[PDB]
Amino acid sequence: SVNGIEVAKPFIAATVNVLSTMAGIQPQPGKPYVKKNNVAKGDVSAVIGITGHKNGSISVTFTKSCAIALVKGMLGDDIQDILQDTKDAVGEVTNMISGQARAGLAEMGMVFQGSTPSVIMGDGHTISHVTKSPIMAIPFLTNHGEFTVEFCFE
Amino acid sequence: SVNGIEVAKPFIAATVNVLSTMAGIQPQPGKPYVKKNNVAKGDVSAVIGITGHKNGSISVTFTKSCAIALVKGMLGDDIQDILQDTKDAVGEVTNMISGQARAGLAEMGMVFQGSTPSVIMGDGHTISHVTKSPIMAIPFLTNHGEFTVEFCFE
Repeated sequence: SVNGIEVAKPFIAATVNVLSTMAGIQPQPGKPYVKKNNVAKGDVSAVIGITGHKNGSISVTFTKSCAIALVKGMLGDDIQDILQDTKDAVGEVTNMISGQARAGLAEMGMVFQGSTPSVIMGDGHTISHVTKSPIMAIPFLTNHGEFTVEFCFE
Repeated sequence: SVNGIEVAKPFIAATVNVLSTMAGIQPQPGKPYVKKNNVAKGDVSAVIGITGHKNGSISVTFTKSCAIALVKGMLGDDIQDILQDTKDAVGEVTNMISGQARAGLAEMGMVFQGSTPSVIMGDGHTISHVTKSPIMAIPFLTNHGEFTVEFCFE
């Protein structure tokens, strides 16, 4: 269910595949939507820049409880460096969501290259993509909290 | 002066040109350096993903006082929406630093495409590029505070 937003499909598929395979977490998407100057607010995020004929961004923003559970699912309970691990894990998950979503977008006729991820930490920080276009956001729920996937291009 | 880091040159030139022309601010670079898992900490940042044969990131992270003065220099004292203005201004400055630096890097034989910027807000947030390569950082000073420019590719 994509609320009329066809580009949400590759993101939902990518997000579910990556979290299920890498972390054993089956995330539940909420309603996709588009909004000018949409802002995501959370505790740990990652941002990837995408380029091509059209240019933009992909980001994933997690609540702290959601990210902690993600990292535990990915690495196990044998984790000593929670800080660097949370960074590397969120970065890796975002990188694979970008990879699989862009594979799907390319099948839909939109070819994008992707950068490496930048991880943002800080409780209650905001991510604001600066673009002329509306920004797509899809909230997801897990048993341990929420995260939001965003995508835009111009 | 680049502390043996040749890629710092296009960033210093870009940073000084953009701040001088757009804001009337002449920023003073400190010592460029490279470090694995370097982290930038600040109050307002922007991140751009870069792509090509090599892939990575460009970011600029400002202290709050530095960003406020930047926005005043760019827009004047007739500014009512300081929040959206700070976002658009930091995004624009970062986009032009990316543009001019990449023009310089391409002259040095490294061709990168750049994404649109993502603005991060939150006092004391951190930016952690996730890459196998060391990350270049260059601190800059202005009369109203500090900001750090980062660049990496793999």
